[PDB]
Amino acid sequence: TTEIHPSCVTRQKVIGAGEFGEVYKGMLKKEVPVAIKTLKAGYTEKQRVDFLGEAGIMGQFSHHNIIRLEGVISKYKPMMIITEYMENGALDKFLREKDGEFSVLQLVGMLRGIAAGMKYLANMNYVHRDLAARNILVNSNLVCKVSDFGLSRVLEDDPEATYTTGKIPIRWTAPEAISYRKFTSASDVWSFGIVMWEVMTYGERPYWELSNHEVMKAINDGFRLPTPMDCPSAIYQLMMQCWQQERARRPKFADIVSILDKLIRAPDSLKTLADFDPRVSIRLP
Ligand SMILES: Cc1cccc(Cl)c1NC(=O)c1cnc(Nc2cccc(C(=O)N[C@H]3CC[C@](C)(O)CC3)c2)s1
Repeated sequence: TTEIHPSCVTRQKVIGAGEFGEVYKGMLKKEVPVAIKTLKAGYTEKQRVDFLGEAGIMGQFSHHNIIRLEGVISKYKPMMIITEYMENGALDKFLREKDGEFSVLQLVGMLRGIAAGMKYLANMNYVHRDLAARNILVNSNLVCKVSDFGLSRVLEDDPEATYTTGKIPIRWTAPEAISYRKFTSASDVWSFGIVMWEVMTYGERPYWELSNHEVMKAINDGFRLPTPMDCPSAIYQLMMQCWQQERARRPKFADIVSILDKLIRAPDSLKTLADFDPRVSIRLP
């Protein structure tokens, strides 16, 4: 990891705030825009290990679809992690604020980028455990990059992760991870299928208002999320295969990247849409 001197870093605007630090947009020393995450004085040993451990993991990766680490401030206080700045923020909020503004080809290209990042992580023997649109960041080229790395800090810090009867984001998590804490790249594939559904719906909340227990019951009884509106048949087929109960039947990320790359390269393949089941009937004479 590159150790950066505090005098090179200018915090300009709070992007996010937590109990033990904040995330800032800033500039790094031509000066370059960066994101800056701080850890405030009084942090515990576990907080320090978790905080610097995220930078340690990120520093092991070099991929277009994985957030890039610029460096850390660890010699001075407060400590800081400095990354590239993703101008459009978190993917879930981004899509909700840009409803209907993109082509199907653009949406599928977002998914291919996410899948390539996840293929890299899985091959590097890194299991994400919290893959969801809220943990994807988007830059001004519309490139989607996987973020939120670490060990126990990932699910502990996510408000969507709730204590079950483990602390897990139920609607995004594979059955074996909910049931007996088996997190693997194949449970990340389940999550990727949910991310596919998030992207094609412009950020709808998975399973809408069903409670967590209701979601688990529905999944166990064989129900799956219905097709989004205006969704290519191939894309719905792919997300359905990500949601196979039997872990070993799910595609690997290599398969997902391959299929998405072929669909993008033959873009007419995306014009065949899966049927959408309406909830409203509008009848006019
Ligand atoms: C991923 C990562 C790990 C460790 C340390 C750092 Cl510094 C980072 N980097 C980042 O968090 C970020 C990189 N680029 C970012 N861009 C960005 C820009 C604008 C908004 C957001 C964003 O998610 N902001 C808010 C969106 C507003 C809300 C919902 O009130 C809270 C979260 C993120 S955040």
